[PDB]
Amino acid sequence: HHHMLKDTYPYYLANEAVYANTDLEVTDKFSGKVATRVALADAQAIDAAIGAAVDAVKPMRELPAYRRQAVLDHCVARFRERFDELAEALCIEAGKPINDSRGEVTRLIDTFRVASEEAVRIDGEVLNLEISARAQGYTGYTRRVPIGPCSFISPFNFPLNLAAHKVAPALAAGCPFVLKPASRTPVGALIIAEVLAETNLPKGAFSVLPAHRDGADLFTTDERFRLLSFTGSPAVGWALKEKAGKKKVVLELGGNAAAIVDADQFEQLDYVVDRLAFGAYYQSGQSCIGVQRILVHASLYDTLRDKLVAKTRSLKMGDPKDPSTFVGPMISESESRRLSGWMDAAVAAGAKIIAGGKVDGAMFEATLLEDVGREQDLYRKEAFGPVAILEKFDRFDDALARVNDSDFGLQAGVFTDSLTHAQRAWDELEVGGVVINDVPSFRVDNMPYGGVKDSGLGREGIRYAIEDMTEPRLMVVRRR
Amino acid sequence: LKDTYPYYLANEAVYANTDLEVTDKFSGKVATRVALADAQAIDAAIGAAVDAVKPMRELPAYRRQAVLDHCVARFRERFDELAEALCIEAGKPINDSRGEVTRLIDTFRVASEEAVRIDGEVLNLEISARAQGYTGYTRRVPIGPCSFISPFNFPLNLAAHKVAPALAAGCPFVLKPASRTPVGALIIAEVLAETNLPKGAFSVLPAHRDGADLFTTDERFRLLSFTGSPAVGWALKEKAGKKKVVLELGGNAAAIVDADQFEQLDYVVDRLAFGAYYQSGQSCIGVQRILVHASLYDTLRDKLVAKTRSLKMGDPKDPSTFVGPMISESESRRLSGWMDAAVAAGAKIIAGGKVDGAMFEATLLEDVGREQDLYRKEAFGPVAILEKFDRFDDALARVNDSDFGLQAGVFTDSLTHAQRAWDELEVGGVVINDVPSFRVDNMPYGGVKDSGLGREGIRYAIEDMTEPRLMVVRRR
Amino acid sequence: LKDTYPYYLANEAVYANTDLEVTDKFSGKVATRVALADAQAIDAAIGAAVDAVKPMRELPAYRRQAVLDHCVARFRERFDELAEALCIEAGKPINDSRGEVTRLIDTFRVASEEAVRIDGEVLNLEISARAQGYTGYTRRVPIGPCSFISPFNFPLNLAAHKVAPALAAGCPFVLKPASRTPVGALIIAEVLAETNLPKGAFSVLPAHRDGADLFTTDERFRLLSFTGSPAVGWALKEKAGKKKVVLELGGNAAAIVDADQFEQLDYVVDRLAFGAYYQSGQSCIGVQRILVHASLYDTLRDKLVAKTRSLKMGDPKDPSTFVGPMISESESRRLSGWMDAAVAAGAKIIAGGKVDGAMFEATLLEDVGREQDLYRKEAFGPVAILEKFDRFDDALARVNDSDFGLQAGVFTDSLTHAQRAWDELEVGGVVINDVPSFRVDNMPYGGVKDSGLGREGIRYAIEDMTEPRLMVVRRR
Amino acid sequence: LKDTYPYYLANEAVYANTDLEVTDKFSGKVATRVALADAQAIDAAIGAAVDAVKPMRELPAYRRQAVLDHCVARFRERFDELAEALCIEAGKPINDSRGEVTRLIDTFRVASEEAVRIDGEVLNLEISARAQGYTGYTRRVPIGPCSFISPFNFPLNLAAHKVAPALAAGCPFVLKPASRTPVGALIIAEVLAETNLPKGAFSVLPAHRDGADLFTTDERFRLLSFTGSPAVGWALKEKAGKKKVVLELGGNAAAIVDADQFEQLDYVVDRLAFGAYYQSGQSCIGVQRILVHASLYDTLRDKLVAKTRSLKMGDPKDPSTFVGPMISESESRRLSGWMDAAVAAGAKIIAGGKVDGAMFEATLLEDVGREQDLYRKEAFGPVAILEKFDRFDDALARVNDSDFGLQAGVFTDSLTHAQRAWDELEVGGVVINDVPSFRVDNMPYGGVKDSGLGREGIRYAIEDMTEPRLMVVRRR
Ligand SMILES: NC(=O)C1=CN([C@@H]2O[C@H](COP(=O)(O)OP(=O)(O)OC[C@H]3O[C@@H](n4cnc5c(N)ncnc54)[C@H](OP(=O)(O)O)[C@@H]3O)[C@@H](O)[C@H]2O)C=CC1
Ligand SMILES: NC(=O)C1=CN([C@@H]2O[C@H](COP(=O)(O)OP(=O)(O)OC[C@H]3O[C@@H](n4cnc5c(N)ncnc54)[C@H](OP(=O)(O)O)[C@@H]3O)[C@@H](O)[C@H]2O)C=CC1
Ligand SMILES: [Mg+2]
Repeated sequence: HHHMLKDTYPYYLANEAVYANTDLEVTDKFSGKVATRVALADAQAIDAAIGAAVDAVKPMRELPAYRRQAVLDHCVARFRERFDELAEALCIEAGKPINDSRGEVTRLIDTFRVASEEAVRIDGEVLNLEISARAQGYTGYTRRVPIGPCSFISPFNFPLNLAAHKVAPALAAGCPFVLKPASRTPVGALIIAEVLAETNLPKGAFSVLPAHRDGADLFTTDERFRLLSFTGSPAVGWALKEKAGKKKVVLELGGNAAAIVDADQFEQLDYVVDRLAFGAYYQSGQSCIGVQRILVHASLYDTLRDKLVAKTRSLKMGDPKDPSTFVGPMISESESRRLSGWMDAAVAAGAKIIAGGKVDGAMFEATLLEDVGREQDLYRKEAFGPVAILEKFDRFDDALARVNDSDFGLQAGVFTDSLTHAQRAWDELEVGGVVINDVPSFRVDNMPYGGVKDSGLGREGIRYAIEDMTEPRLMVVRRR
Repeated sequence: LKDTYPYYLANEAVYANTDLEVTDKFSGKVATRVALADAQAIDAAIGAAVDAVKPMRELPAYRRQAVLDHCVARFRERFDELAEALCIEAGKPINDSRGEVTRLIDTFRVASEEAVRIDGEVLNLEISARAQGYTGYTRRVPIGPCSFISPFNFPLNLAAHKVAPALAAGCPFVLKPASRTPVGALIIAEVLAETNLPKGAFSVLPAHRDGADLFTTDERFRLLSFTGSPAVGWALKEKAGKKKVVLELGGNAAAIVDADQFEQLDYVVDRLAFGAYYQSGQSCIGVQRILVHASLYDTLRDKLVAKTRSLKMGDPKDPSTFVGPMISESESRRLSGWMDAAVAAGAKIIAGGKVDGAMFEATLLEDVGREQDLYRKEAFGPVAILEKFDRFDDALARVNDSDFGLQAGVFTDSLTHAQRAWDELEVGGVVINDVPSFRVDNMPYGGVKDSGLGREGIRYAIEDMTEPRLMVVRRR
Repeated sequence: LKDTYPYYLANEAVYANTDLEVTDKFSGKVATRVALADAQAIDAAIGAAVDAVKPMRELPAYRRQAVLDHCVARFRERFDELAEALCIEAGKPINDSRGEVTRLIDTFRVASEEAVRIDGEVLNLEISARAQGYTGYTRRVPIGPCSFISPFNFPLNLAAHKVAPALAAGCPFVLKPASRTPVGALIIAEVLAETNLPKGAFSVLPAHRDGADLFTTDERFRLLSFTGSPAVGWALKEKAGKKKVVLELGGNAAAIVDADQFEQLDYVVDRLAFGAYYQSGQSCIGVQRILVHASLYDTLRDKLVAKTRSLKMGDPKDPSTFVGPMISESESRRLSGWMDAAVAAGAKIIAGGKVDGAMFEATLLEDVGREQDLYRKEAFGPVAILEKFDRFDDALARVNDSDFGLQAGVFTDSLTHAQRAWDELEVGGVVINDVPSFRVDNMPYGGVKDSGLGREGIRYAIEDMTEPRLMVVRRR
Repeated sequence: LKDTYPYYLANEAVYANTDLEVTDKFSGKVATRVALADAQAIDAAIGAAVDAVKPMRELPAYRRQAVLDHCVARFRERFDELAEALCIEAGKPINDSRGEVTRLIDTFRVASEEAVRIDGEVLNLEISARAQGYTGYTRRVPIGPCSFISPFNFPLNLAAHKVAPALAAGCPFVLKPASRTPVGALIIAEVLAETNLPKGAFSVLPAHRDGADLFTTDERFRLLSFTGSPAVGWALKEKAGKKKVVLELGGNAAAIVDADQFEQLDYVVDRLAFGAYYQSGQSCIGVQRILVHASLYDTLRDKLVAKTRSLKMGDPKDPSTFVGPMISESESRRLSGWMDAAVAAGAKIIAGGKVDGAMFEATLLEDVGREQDLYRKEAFGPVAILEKFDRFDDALARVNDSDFGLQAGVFTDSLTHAQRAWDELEVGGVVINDVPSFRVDNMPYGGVKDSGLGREGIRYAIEDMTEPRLMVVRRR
């Protein structure tokens, strides 16, 4: 350990640091103390950033692929150099257990490395257009042109890697961008910005501007932005789509992800239980694909329940700086009170707490319930905390229907060795991604990732983000 | 035309009323009457589309293909009927109407081919030790019920660019054609009704814009795909709610004639006259602005004035007619007013200029200021403007001097200039050695800036009408 | 059958002689006589193919498609003629002959679709400062004249897998069908002669192997694509010279029945009988070896013995015949000799076993030693061997215990076992939940080890029948 | 250079002997001595490769990438050592030796990128009712042990174009470098020996052609990939047996200068001189023939004569040297004999023309008859021929007037002419606005006609070093 968190941070306006004020206090989410103060961007700074992004469109578009790759490679190298600094910043400002903070910094590097690879292979097509006599002598050629200035909004819980899934493809694609990180967790994004400020990018290629939601209207409504890409809560995301105007909108939202445990899993129950506990309680359940609902075949239910109760009770809660901590604080006392209120309501309606259940401020222990009615808020809304619900099924198709019994559809997991059941799940689960033999909580950063129903609109993963951040431009050549 | 047409509700002909009168756009007389859908019928169609989602999703690729092949065969069989219906209800010259029916067949044939090759990917996910043992598999799943809205000017082929990919992708859909030209869509519906598609796979429902709110707002639709005016399309995007939105809109397309074109001027002029005046300029990629290098401007002008004056205006049923009626006297009046204002501000009519009701002759102007409505707004009529340039980059800048960006054309033999145009023209498509008005129905097609959001062409519409669904398999 | 057939030399029928007698493979009587091409005719065909290279290359994609579509339509109209000819000259049961004609049509249909989507790539080449300003563009150019050799058992469809992609790719070709079954190829040629292909686009020339050296050695062919026995194919590769060589050969295909299959044994047994005995085992992916988990062996054995005994042997013109004659008495003698040797070494015939001329009953043995010719060589007749395993990995190793590697089948519901089989089976294709005998005509298809070199299936044949041609453009 | 180098047998350095002397190609003195592999060592290497097939196949993609990344990092650290070794053993001017080390790194970097994206396809197989319920999944499986042979002139980068894709694809390989230039390959081997690759993943074995039969004939190799002279490559294809063969050979590359190039002549002349005389013309895409439009022939000739005469010849250790020694006096004598014959038949030397041992001046000739050896065979030395044309199609015909077809270059700004050249030049690659001598290491690269069979460039080499393995899954 060597402490590198600064007492103050600037924001980044058109690639350069501005120590405009110290008005945004960032707390340590475990101690509650102010850990650092960062510059808060007002609407004039946001407007200036957008104008600079417009001016950077042509210089960014003209940057050759290998230069964009070199920028991304510089980031990769510097993130590796500053690995412990990034991990500690994440631990402090998100209250994220240090082991898992280190894991997210590894993902940040992974995401930029995928972007570095994809930056030099944004290919096009030579299209046969001679499909009829009228088109004799015509040929098509395609390319992907950067869409223009992009507006990026990211959430508190994976602040490094979810910013990376917008920033890194934008650089690969050649788009200027303005990123607004979560005000509770801005420091990681500002370290990313400091690293980018070391590169030769054209001025206006990027701004990173902390701003509260109530001062952030221009990120959605300014017509100079050609894309809004938002990662955050469904309630916010769908509201911003309505206000976005002409720009393209990409939404990465939330859900109440389910895992199914099939009848053939007896011999690997310890593996299953370990992955269920990871998915339900990693980062205290503050994951957009955290396991919230667990559907277990009746033949295995009692044995799995005993094992999962024991595993859940074994998880260490406490200071996220402690490398033995698995369950750190929830992001605020108000979020803990929201979830504990839903838990109380489920219990009042007949549910039973079978592991955990103690809440002390933002310290919510890993908690497991059964007999939760499907009508309950704890069942149907996004828990976003260290609570999971255990339920029983007989017929695989009933398990699938109950996974789908939701407003949401981000990912689902199925522990099965049956080809028939895996195929049926792929056919029938209305989700962005179906995970076989692991929890829905799995993501690798090159894969297409996103939700359907109320959980999203579009996909991230570097290739898919590049597609959204570019416009195809066809050239038709006529030969006579 | 038949005396009356039904609408199609969940694959079924319903003779609900005869309330929508469709006029012959040349004679002005009522040519047919068709059933007008009310909100109850639209709601029932949407509910039926929801119930058809699973049966459509389960329809095998080769059966979706067979449905598309049946349409192709019947459109060939009914070619003259379709072309004459187009001629009547759109006032479209019969030669151009036949051209559109040929394209209707082309569009469905591309869809037939694409229906059986909606492939996915086996993705390497082992990019780090954490992901050892994981593999990805992808497929495209139908997005769900689709809402389709189409315009008056290509009533068969632009409906086809939504209907045919929806069938290939496995989506139920509800199509609202233009009230001025609904018969083509209703003949497409009649042919689809012959097939064994599951009930609720399709509805085709005439409705006026003021009775069509549910096509935009109903949350059971997962996609709205709109083809029509920019003013309407951007307004509907604001009201669509959660659904995906695809927009195919309009523009003021330009053609550049480079300094190396002197020996090809007769070809260039023929294509300019085609692009500016085909279907009386009622094309979303009609040539509206012509930028010509100063070195050959005067020769091109003489030839283009002569060509424009040679174009025959009159009854669209006459095969010799090139310029038929505009869609209404009010649209002709709108364009004539813009022309008058440009002349009042200093422009000069150098060919044509006579307007009589909806009969607007092929017209060419010079000295149109770039601030004029005739320059900047979508003319959608048989008027083109001619202007001069010296430097190629100035021509490119002036093409881009617009709210719009659908397609642009560049007549050049210079690799350097073609490459520069591809780099710099902010449009969906750049056409080299033909006008921007060229489209072949498999190509990616659409606009940027105020001209659109997304692409049509069968492959690209299938992408919008499906959701990727990843399956990650972990081996331990 | 007509009394005589011509051969086709540079698109035209030539009734050169009646020197090749084609027998009815069930009655033994001469059914027709066809013209036999000598080396002078083969040489002339090659020269004509060279002269047709440029006109074939300049044929637009939609014209190549139209040629293929004409074949599809005419094969449909001549369906019964084609099936009856195949039934007579191959002794193929009429139901399976009709099934092959359907495949012939489907193979040409896939080629028709692919003919208009032979796309290329726009490649980013700016991977370093040295390559700043360079871009790559690719296309596929026809490779040139192609030499095609096809076998007796699927004479229509295996010719189609060379002819149809050649037409889609723009290659002139010269096809030598099997002398035992040349008529189907000559009907295909007659249909092609109705199209307006440039003269020299195709020749179809019956010739015996000992008069066929030019098909391998002539340097004017740029590709030899051979479907036939491994002994011949590997020997032709050695003699081919500079040309590209594609080989589609044979094997001793295996099916594994996993421990989880008890509830679907009737399905498994039905597919095993189909794969082992369809066309009397005269299939390059016929089931020859059946490995069954010990826990299910006795139940499957009883069901498979009963199923095998139920198969009707006899006249292939009878639609109830499943087991028709083998292609000749000499081939029946070959297989009967291997069967006798296996029994002498301890094997047991548990169903069938009677041989009378070319009429070889559907036959099942157990206790066949892995050293036996019946185990290790290509049976190509209505014999299958049944063996037992305990460990899934042992089953996989025993599938691989072979010179060959075309396809293998695994009946399993285990993801773990399906994945392991995909990892470990050294074959071109692994079929899960069906026999190795399955093929659909768009899929990549071929062998590794001694079973082949390269892949057919339309897309993959087009790749072999074309050369990529890169255009690098430098901007500075 | 070190005093001695070992060879690498199954990943390990073996100082077996010092029997292969490597000379400094400028001084002629022995610069180092390396271990020469005999048949026993080659056979041991092949057996070890066979044993490494399964461990190499099971290496996860990210581990193969890490191996490649280790190579990139160490090549950067050892950049000067690699460049000096190449300068000495090939006589390659130090500036250009440094350039080839940069290419070595670039080639491994492309391979590192491609190693983690060897994706497959999820194929729709439901193209007919018979195939209802079937789906296809593909993967690329390493082909097995690969035999690699590389030439003297780009010994680092051409070894890299085999070694790096083999590692990305998961194939064990045995590489035989050119005996005249083995040190660079042995440094690559030393770096690979630092990685944790399974034993038998690689061997690098110097051996003379007369002791190298097993590299072509041993049946345990599944692929021979040969880069070298056409006379050798086509001969090895005849002897290869069943294995797949890939050939990267030579040619007599041409550059066309079109009529529109007057304002660019200094750029054109600089690139022509570079392409003709880089590494003293010892390049498989060196410019040998220069076709110039009559309208600017005299001006180009004057400029190219002056540029050619300005090139500095001498010690390749001097950074100012561009024309170093040819690889041997025997090769110099070969080319000077062809030059003498051309002059005796009427050609004129207009620049250079003098030869002193292996020091052959940059030399330009006119009036070389198309029949001459200097015109038609591969010069592989610092000689270029200048000729005149009036019609672009005639220039294209004359480029094609050759046994060869690797790459051609065309300096033109005409879209029409660039398209015609892409249509008509029978070469692997057409370069627009640069010489045929351009290559970037990700692009598809290779020859047609006598110049090659197949393509290198990382993606394309991976395709040849893998077999597709289809998994068909049936759902009922
Ligand atoms: N990008 C493309 O592919 C093309 C685009 N176009 C564009 O189409 C326009 C010309 O067509 P036009 O028919 O006049 O266009 P409109 O925008 O006037 O109408 C198009 C369609 O939208 C419907 N519509 C209009 N307002 C609403 C509303 N509030 N809610 C629901 N539906 C509504 C119309 O209904 P109704 O008329 O029945 O009331 C009609 O079906 C031009 O701008 C042209 O560029 C044309 C061809 C090609
Ligand atoms: N991979 C695949 O797609 C398939 C492969 N096969 C394989 O085909 C074989 C059965 O067919 P079959 O006809 O008996 O095979 P053969 O190898 O006996 O004959 C195949 C073709 O090759 C010709 N031929 C044989 N020797 C030569 C030669 N020296 N030069 C030129 N041509 C020659 C034959 O001519 P002719 O007979 O006229 O003398 C015939 O046209 C089996 O091994 C089977 O596995 C079958 C079907 C599918
Ligand atoms: Mg600290």
